[PDB]
Amino acid sequence: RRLEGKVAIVTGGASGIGASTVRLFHDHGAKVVIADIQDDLGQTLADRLGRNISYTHCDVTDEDQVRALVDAAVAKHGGVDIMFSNAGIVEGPNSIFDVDKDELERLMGINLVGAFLAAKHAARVMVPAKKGCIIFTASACTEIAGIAGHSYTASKYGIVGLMKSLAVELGSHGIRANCVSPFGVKLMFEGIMSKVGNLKGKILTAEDVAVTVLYLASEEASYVSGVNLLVDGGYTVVNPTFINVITAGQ
Amino acid sequence: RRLEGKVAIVTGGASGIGASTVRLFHDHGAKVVIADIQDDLGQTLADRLGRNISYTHCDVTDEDQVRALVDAAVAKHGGVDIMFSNAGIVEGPNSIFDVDKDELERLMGINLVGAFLAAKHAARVMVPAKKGCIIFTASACTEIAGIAGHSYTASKYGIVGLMKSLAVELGSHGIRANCVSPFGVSKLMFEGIMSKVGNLKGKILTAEDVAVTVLYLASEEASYVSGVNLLVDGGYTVVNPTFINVITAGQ
Amino acid sequence: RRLEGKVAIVTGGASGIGASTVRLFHDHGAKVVIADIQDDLGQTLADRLGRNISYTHCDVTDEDQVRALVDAAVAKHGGVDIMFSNAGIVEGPNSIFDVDKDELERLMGINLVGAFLAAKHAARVMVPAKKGCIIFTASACTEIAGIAGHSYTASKYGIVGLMKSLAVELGSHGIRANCVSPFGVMFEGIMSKVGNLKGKILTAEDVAVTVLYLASEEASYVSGVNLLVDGGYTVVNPTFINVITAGQ
Amino acid sequence: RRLEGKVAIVTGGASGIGASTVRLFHDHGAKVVIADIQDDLGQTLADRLGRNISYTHCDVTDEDQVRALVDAAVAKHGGVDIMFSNAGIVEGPNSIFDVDKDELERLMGINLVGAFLAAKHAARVMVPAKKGCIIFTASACTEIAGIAGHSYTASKYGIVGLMKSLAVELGSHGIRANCVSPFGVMFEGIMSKVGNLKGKILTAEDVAVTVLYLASEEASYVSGVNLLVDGGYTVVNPTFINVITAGQ
Repeated sequence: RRLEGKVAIVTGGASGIGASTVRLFHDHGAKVVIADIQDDLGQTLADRLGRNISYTHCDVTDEDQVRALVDAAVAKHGGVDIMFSNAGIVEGPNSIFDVDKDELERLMGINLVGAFLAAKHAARVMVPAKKGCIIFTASACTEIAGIAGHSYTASKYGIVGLMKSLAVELGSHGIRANCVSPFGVKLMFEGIMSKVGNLKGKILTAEDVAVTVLYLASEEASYVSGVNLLVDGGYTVVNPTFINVITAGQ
Repeated sequence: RRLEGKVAIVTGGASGIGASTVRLFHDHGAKVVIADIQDDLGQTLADRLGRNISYTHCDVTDEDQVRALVDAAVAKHGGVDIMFSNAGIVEGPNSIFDVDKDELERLMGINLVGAFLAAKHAARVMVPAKKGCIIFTASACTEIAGIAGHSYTASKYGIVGLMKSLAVELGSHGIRANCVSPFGVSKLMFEGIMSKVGNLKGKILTAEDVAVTVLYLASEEASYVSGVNLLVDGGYTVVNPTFINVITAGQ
Repeated sequence: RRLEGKVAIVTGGASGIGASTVRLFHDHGAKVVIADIQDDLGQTLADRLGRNISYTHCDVTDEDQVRALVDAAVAKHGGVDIMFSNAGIVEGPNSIFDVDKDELERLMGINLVGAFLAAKHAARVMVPAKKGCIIFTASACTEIAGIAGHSYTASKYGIVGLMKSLAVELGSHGIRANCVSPFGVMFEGIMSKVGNLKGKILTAEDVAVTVLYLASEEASYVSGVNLLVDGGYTVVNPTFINVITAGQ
Repeated sequence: RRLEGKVAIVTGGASGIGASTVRLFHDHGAKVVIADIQDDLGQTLADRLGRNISYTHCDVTDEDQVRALVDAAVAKHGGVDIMFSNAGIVEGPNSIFDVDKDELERLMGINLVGAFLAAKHAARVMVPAKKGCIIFTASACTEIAGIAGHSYTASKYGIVGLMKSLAVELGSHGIRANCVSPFGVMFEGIMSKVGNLKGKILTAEDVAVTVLYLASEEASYVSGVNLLVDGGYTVVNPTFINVITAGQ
């Protein structure tokens, strides 16, 4: 139990990466507040896990709801040690011709502006306590192109920049900020990832990402801050096209 | 004249970096369309420079005006070779406590969403021509913290990411995308600050210096340069001098 | 115990970061071979920790000793799961005028060429097993200037590049490669004034914990990563903010 | 003529990127000293270009020759404004199993240690003049894996690190340091298939133009930059899109 007594907020934690982090955060002894718009999954998950895991409906585009979410966790557990800003919507690779302004602004509002508000209100409770961790979910697209849509990539770069500015401002008060950038998080999707991944014999699951958030959130990373930690099996470090052409013709 | 016959759109080009790029773009023989909301500066500048430089009012938060701006340059000059997406608003270092959602969304709309629309409509005219370059103004803050506000930094990172996705998608059609990230662009009060702050000494960054770097990336001297966020910061972003200052102070 | 059954080689592990990783690697159940030229510390440490920790003299500039080190761990424990290439020598900030070619080549040989040989011989035993982890100790200087000597910085960049090429070549066989870049591992008051993150001093024990992460199956999909342990130091140039605040 | 009156040293400038930079440097009015071990190409090129281009035999692994090269250009033209450290040897993609220690040390000595000596002796003449530019040839491999050999990649990362430390130390005296990292400088059909940016083949002449930019006063505030000339190759891993597309 690597977070006994700690208090964690997980936005976007009723499915996906957020839901496995909630389960993991729970196995290691944290108190966790689930914040999501998926009210049915969110409440069912919070009820299955026990008393230290409660659900609160929060649209992270609405600052009133975000402020209420942080205020209520501080009313209930006395403070916020971990903010995991995981809410967002995804976009596979597309064209700049596909980009619609209304949809771009809708995505920016959930992915990027939701992270500002999560950060702004966690910092508001952590700074006077002089401790805390903020973790954002970015994406491997922040390091290599060709795996995500244009709008999604821009919003995820913005999160990295916000995370690094937070790391400076909040470092003065003992507070850490970091990002985790996964890559390729049913059956039709395994075989492609087996073809696409740089590291072989290993498929990335949501549970694996949750483990990396556990590291960054814990006191095993007590001096880690400002880091966008990639979980991509090396995918981002290689362009294999050149080697494929030398090998194909020879 | 390193761009003879080329056609350039400069959004946010009536003041600052945009205005010096317009002048430079003009000295080197480009046709340039100025796109700005500063209608008085924009039109005066376009009138002083001559026939190849015309002004068009464009709010880059409004896709209709952006679409009209690109359509009209293609109506008058036959195509668009260079899009310089330079429109944006600035914000010095601040606190996450200072961030107001309405102001964050207003800044995101001008800095980031304006760049998407500039890109989307330039690409629309360049792809069938199989040539062109898109240049964005990012900022040295995309490489080092502590020189810009939180909202501004996030929007400028988004531009880098957009620029790199564009470099992939549009490379297939011959089109280049790049960013230029300046640092350092009461006039004297701010100059003595930069003399104390800059890593490279004996040299003050001006808007004219940035315009020269955009000239490079826009020209055929960078005909194979794409996907690059080119810093113009005298090295500021590569050093944290705190450790050396403390060893020297106590010794 | 997050590595029960695993076999680890730690070069340069009789002092410093290497020695705390050895102790940590041991608490979590690994078999560890210590490889160092500090024969007195190395053997004392190996004797204090128990049967699963043994010392072997290895100069990592000598490929024959490196080859013997890997061959003997494979003779003794059946394979090598973790190679922690930690051997190296340090240089504080200096001048390009200070750089002597002989000293430069001596440093390149220990820091950089020692890492090639460590990698080359670990890969030789791991590839046919289709598993393993290689971790290098780089430095926060690979991300920001002004905290290390010129020769030292170049050798530590070379290690990052070697680590990323390895991550590609060896990923095809299931093998991971990563780096850990610490910062600031009399001296406390320096780091208390210098660090970006306040109220926390970096120790060797903290780095050992980060190597534990990268070495373990909690990073089973982490590869090609130069993981900084610097409290944010590398992400900020605070000069501009200091001048605005000083004059105002 | 963008460098009228300037004085440039080009190591490794009798062939390849170095030779086209020499020609370009010459067209734009610089005085250039060619430094190479290819004595036949070097002298023929220097004789073809005129009086402002002279050749000097210099092995950049030998500090005595490097020191003589810089001392003689300062004796002959009064100072050194541009040092283009371009000497080096190449390695295509290979295996960590292919790496031989003697070969690794030979490559480190030419690529990396040659750059230290070039830098150290240019700085020695530029610092008292309070102006100058040092440019290194790195490689696109410093940004993406899979296009160069292991030894070559490590040596080219070391150059980036050396360049960034130099940018800090020498900025205090007005001196700039930068790198240029080209990519893909039978073989053109390969590059037509491999390049991200289409309808354009990278030549040595294109790189020379980028060195011209960094060397000139059009980059008078550019320092610490590893400028890639790769048509975007380093920013994309197209594998995922290729596997989706073949199915869709």
